[PDB]
Amino acid sequence: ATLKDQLIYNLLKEEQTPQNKITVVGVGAVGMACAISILMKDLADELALVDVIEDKLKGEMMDLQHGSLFLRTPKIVSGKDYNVTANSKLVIITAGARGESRLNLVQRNVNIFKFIIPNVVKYSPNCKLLIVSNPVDILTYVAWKISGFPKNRVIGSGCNLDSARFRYLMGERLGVHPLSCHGWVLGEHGDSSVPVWSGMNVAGVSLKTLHPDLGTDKDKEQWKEVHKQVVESAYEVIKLKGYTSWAIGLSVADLAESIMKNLRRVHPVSTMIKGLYGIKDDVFLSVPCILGQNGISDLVKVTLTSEEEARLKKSADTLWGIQKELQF
Amino acid sequence: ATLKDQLIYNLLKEEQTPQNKITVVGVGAVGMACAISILMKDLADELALVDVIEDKLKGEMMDLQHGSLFLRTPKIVSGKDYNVTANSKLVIITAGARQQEGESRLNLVQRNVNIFKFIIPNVVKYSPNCKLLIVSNPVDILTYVAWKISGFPKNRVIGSGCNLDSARFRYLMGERLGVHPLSCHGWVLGEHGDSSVPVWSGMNVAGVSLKTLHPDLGTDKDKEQWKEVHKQVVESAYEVIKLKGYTSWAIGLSVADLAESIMKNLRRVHPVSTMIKGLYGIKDDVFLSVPCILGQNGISDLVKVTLTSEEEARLKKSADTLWGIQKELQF
Amino acid sequence: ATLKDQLIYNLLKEEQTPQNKITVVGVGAVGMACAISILMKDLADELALVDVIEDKLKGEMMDLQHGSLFLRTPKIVSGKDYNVTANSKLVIITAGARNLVQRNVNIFKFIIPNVVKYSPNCKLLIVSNPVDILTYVAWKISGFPKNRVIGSGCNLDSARFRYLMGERLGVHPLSCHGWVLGEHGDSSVPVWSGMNVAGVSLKTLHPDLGTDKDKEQWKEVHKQVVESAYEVIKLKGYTSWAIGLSVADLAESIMKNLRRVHPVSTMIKGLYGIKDDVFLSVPCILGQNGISDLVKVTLTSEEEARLKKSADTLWGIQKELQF
Amino acid sequence: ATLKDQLIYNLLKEEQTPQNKITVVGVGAVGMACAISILMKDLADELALVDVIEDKLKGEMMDLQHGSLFLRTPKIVSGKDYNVTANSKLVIITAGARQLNLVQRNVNIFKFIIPNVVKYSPNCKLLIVSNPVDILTYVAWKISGFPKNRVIGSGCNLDSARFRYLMGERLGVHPLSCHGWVLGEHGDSSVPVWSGMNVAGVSLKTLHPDLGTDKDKEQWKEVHKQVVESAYEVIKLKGYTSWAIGLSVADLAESIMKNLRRVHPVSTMIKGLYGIKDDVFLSVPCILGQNGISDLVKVTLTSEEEARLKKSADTLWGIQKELQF
Ligand SMILES: NC(=O)c1ccc[n+]([C@@H]2O[C@H](COP(=O)([O-])OP(=O)(O)OC[C@H]3O[C@@H](n4cnc5c(N)ncnc54)[C@H](O)[C@@H]3O)[C@@H](O)[C@H]2O)c1
Ligand SMILES: NC(=O)c1ccc[n+]([C@@H]2O[C@H](COP(=O)([O-])OP(=O)(O)OC[C@H]3O[C@@H](n4cnc5c(N)ncnc54)[C@H](O)[C@@H]3O)[C@@H](O)[C@H]2O)c1
Ligand SMILES: NC(=O)c1ccc[n+]([C@@H]2O[C@H](COP(=O)([O-])OP(=O)(O)OC[C@H]3O[C@@H](n4cnc5c(N)ncnc54)[C@H](O)[C@@H]3O)[C@@H](O)[C@H]2O)c1
Ligand SMILES: NC(=O)c1ccc[n+]([C@@H]2O[C@H](COP(=O)([O-])OP(=O)(O)OC[C@H]3O[C@@H](n4cnc5c(N)ncnc54)[C@H](O)[C@@H]3O)[C@@H](O)[C@H]2O)c1
Ligand SMILES: O=C1C[C@](c2ccsc2)(c2cccc(Nc3ccc(F)cc3)n2)NC(=O)[C@H]1Sc1ccccc1Cl
Ligand SMILES: O=C1C[C@](c2ccsc2)(c2cccc(Nc3ccc(F)cc3)n2)NC(=O)[C@H]1Sc1ccccc1Cl
Repeated sequence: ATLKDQLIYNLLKEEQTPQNKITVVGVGAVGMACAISILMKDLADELALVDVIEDKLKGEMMDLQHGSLFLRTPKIVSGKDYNVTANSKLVIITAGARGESRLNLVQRNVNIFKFIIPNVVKYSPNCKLLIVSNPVDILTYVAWKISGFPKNRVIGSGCNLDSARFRYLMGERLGVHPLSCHGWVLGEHGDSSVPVWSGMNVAGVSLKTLHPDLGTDKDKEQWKEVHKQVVESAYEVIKLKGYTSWAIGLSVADLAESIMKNLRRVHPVSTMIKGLYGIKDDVFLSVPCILGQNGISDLVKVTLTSEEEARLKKSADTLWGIQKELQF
Repeated sequence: ATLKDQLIYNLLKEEQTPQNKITVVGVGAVGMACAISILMKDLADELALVDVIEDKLKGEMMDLQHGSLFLRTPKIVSGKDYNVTANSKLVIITAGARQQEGESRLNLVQRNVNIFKFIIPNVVKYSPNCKLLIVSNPVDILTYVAWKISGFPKNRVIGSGCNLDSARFRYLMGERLGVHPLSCHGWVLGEHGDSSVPVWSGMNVAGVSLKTLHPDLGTDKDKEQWKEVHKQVVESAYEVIKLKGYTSWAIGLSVADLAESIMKNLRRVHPVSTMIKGLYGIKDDVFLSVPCILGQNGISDLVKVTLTSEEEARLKKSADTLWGIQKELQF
Repeated sequence: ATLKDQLIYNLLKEEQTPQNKITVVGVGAVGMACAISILMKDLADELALVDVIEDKLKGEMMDLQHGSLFLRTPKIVSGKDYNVTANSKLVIITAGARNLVQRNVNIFKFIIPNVVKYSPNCKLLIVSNPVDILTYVAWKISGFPKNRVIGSGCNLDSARFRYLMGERLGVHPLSCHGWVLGEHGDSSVPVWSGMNVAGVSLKTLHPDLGTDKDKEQWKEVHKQVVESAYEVIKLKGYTSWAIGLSVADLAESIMKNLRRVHPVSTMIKGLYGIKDDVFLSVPCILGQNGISDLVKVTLTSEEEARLKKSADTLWGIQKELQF
Repeated sequence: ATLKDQLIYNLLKEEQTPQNKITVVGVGAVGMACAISILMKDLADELALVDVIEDKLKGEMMDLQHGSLFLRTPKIVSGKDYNVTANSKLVIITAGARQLNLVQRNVNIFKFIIPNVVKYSPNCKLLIVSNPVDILTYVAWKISGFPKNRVIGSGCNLDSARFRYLMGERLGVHPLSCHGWVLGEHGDSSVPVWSGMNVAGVSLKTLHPDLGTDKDKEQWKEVHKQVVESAYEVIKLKGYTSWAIGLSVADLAESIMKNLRRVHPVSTMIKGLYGIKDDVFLSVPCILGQNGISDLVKVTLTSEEEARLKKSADTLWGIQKELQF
């Protein structure tokens, strides 16, 4: 006859599995920004956090739990052991560590993924994996290989942020909200991204039709500088604050909304492009994909120029060059 | 002319005054948590950021701007100069470094008072009709400091106070009962932090007084040890500092809740630090948390809580202690 | 090859099922208000609409569908056949007469079996009046465990009370706490004991609260809750917005498994000396399994007698019903 | 002392003018759908409702007020007198009755409303929903004396939303990712812009040159025919349209109230574009901010699409010239 017993009469002890659970692996700057954005978008009924730094993991879990009054996510759990991640609909991988080269980081992150992915598959075999950790294009393949999951359930963040940055920069130039400034950045994430000028428009008005020299070395207004700013801005943010968190966190939560709510919205995400643009290797690049409750259900076939297809093909060859030497 | 001129025809390029602007002073862990929580709640049509560290300031602003597509705040500005804060409806002060395990309360006071001596006048200059929401610690002491420097009426000088303390309390209360913190009512008042007062009489679930059902609630004679719920509020705060070095998300979410009541003129009750001269035998200019009605004018009214002799004494002790520090402050 | 096949390359087409399906039965004023409220709150990935009038049903579905760009619900279906309601998490019954019992029992004789058929693990949410009797009618026919059979009850009555309380105190209803229990409508019970703002008891500050002795006439606040229902019906012809919003609020707690306390009509048999199978409003913890738990309110001898009276009156009607 | 005084200590007894006030004129099915959507989107701090039928008006005000606990708009008001509408940022006109005859009928109604709206909210943005929207936006503009930026019509925002829903249903994609612009005269004379129809920036006309032509194998012209055919179908099936228009008005209200600077196909003064030299209000993509229509998107139209806008303008002016104010 405790206070709970005097106040509450129990009708059932029938404990059930979470219906719309999400897991964030890596409680670093990126992962925590993904965690807060998801929590504030009301996408999960349960949020699980995983990391190797036990103390930092407990602290972040508690800090999010103390905001439970202001949230609509009734359960916030964490732990080093992946048993906490059981029955997750979506698993977001952000684990890693932000002079070093890009090749040095690959096998370094592959060894990390060699533990995470099996443990994720163990407790959540029917989940959708959203890979954020860089190189995202390579690590999405790495995860797809180790998991043995079909292509659709292995999604890479890719150029979702690149396009968001593009649409914002396009928006500032024209003085219009990014929501109404349409433009697509595809292929390899980072420096090797492809700005698809043909699709760059405002209210169905192709900016290439009005300005035929758009995104060329000829261009009077030099619109190619907008894409140059997409790569520059990212480097600038690291030079100014040392890392990125908010923008990536928001972009990930948008992808989470499409998947969790089965919206069938189009996003520039990393999927296997094998069979397209003369690519025959098992490589992942960003193309606009249809995101639903089972991940990439479909992908949009973008008509590109010979110069744009070659850019994707070069990226595809370079990524496979690193992939064929990888140990699994 | 140019692509912009060929694509878009202009009807006017006039006025451009902010209707629902918010400023965040101090782009640290707490300041940035307030910012993201505010942006994701669609409370501002303009967000401004201020800080002494130019690099971090520019970096944080850009990181927010790059996420614009997933937000409804069409303008994010930042600067060391306070011209960027002009016409704010609400200014949040999260400036000044967090308390070092080495430094004490009095050391944190003196340091943050010197900081405020230049923040508050500059905030007032560009936003003379704004609401000041003080977060920087010791929140109670600094809400008084802000009030004195600004020359603003009591209503427009609000301190975060016990909003977080009560939020932690309702979470813990909910965890024990298997109920959502929204349905678990409990108020933590007075001095924010270690000296906070849990009001056991107001502890309820669906109007049912927990103290009426369980008279031993709050007392040391409690077999269920419910007094540990308030001890855990204090313990958890210290624990998060030991575990991750600071607190950001919890305070960021509670400040956004306060901002929501102000910006939308909701008139919801919140445990926030306000001028308590006239209540509980207090005769000095001390700012302690009591349930306040928050709207477009900040604190329009406050709720008179029936405290027990013991609960009253703790409020009086904090008032006597805080006035002791405040009476020896140079302006 | 079509323009679709040329634009979109498919990976998988096997029609995936909804994970958060909600069904609304009766596309009347109430049903449609529930629908829009549920849609504007992003609670469903699929919305199902059922009505005997096929023309109004098709139009209501179409009108909602044309606003899909502003909503986050990718699929909105409708039909006379309950096959369109297959695998719903929550089913809302708003179908019925705006004697009032007799016809609605005959309606539920067809509705309830057809719902259970296509959605056996769903939570039933009864709105149709007399809500307290029809929740029993729905529970009786379904054979569902009492936790999965919920009635709107006094959630709206408590909403109206907190609005009036708020208007009187100049405070938002969110910060004005008060509970209206028992029967929905006239026989409802205001729990003055629990009526508060910021934990401060109004009955402690104003002992006359609820009595006829009361100079401030706070007993009128509860009478106004009853008055307003009839008043809106007289002025407008019916009530829709308020019930729609309250139903969506319950839907949010059930769908998101929040575990928030709500005054909803439940099997109160076992408490307050009640022995008959009657559904009356008491504070309930709502989640993914419906009413998982119940809040035992400390009631006065007057309040407790009012619920037993409600129980005896309702059962008196319930025993005379033919199933 | 009263219970209120014993419980609450006052610091200042207010009162400030409403900061984000919205007014809805006409508490019919359209206006009440605009009301619930605005409320559920947290766009206003004050909502004012105005109508001639006092009984319906008080009943609707009370119903919304009873759900205040589930809303974030602390003040809902109503009245026959326009004093309840004072200091509004946006005033929405939905006054009329479902359906030259209907024009002059609604002109006479507007002849009273607009002056009363201007008297209490002279700095407000006017949003016209009442049909014929393109003609009644002109009527309101001339009566108000407001500059063209503060006089907006719902126009083809709903026509585009319907097009995007149908487009999305065909392709199995969300209407958010299906982009299509329906411009000009709202209703029967609406103009679909095929050159702008796209998914992920991929022009559907470029891949399928038969798009929007008679020789179309997939008959995409029927998508636009279904846009206008849907309106009549809903009218025939349930007697009126409410939910779809309410949501689209809330969308416009969001862009205005939050100064988003988003692009919407709304009815505006088109004198000077596509060979139109008359004072007519036609739908084109507009930037919607705090000052209403600040700018507009100059859509590249084919001579057939251009001629259709001219034909709309000619028919509208024919009606507009025969009106008495
Ligand atoms: N795809 C994109 O668009 C995009 C954008 C920005 C950042 N990123 C990437 O996000 C990643 C992380 O960034 P960050 O700022 O959060 O780094 P961080 O150093 O702040 O945090 C990384 C976390 O990973 C954890 N971790 C390392 N090994 C682990 C393991 N075996 N198991 C569990 N956790 C482990 C660390 O403990 C650490 O907490 C980087 O790789 C970065 O490149 C991707
Ligand atoms: N009221 C509460 O419940 C509560 C909860 C947690 C933290 N806090 C308080 O919030 C404050 C900050 O927390 P933090 O973790 O973000 O510290 P922080 O060191 O991470 O950030 C502080 C920021 O203030 C900036 N700053 C310093 N001097 C400044 C000046 N003169 N003008 C403008 N900006 C200046 C710093 O550059 C820094 O960005 C602390 O005082 C802390 O105690 C209050
Ligand atoms: N619980 C509450 O708080 C509350 C509040 C207000 C109204 N109500 C009740 O809700 C009910 C309906 O309200 P209303 O205003 O929408 O009335 P309404 O007449 O406008 O709507 C009733 C609808 O039910 C349909 N219907 C009738 N029989 C049906 C059947 N066998 N299957 C499917 N659909 C059927 C009708 O065609 C009609 O569309 C009434 O009983 C009313 O009293 C309850
Ligand atoms: N632009 C669009 O996309 C679109 C779509 C659908 C409907 N509509 C239009 O919206 C209008 C209204 O639709 P409805 O179904 O709500 O009509 P309704 O019959 O349901 O009610 C209209 C209201 O206008 C009121 N009204 C009449 N004269 C008034 C006056 N002088 N002052 C204040 N109120 C007055 C009536 O009293 C009535 O309540 C119609 O003209 C209709 O054509 C526009
Ligand atoms: O991919 C990342 C990680 C990175 C980054 C990577 C290359 S430049 C910036 C990031 C985050 C945290 C640490 C680092 N470290 C780092 C910086 C420069 C470098 F050359 C190697 C490592 N980088 N920051 C980012 O915002 C994103 S998006 C991005 C990056 C480049 C071009 C265009 C875009 Cl849309
Ligand atoms: O007031 C703060 C700042 C603080 C803090 C202060 C005292 S214990 C924790 C915080 C933030 C950043 C740094 C520090 N460090 C610090 C703490 C105590 C000390 F003595 C020296 C340094 N503290 N963290 C917090 O969560 C909040 S809320 C809180 C604090 C104590 C009890 C109950 C509550 Cl709801």
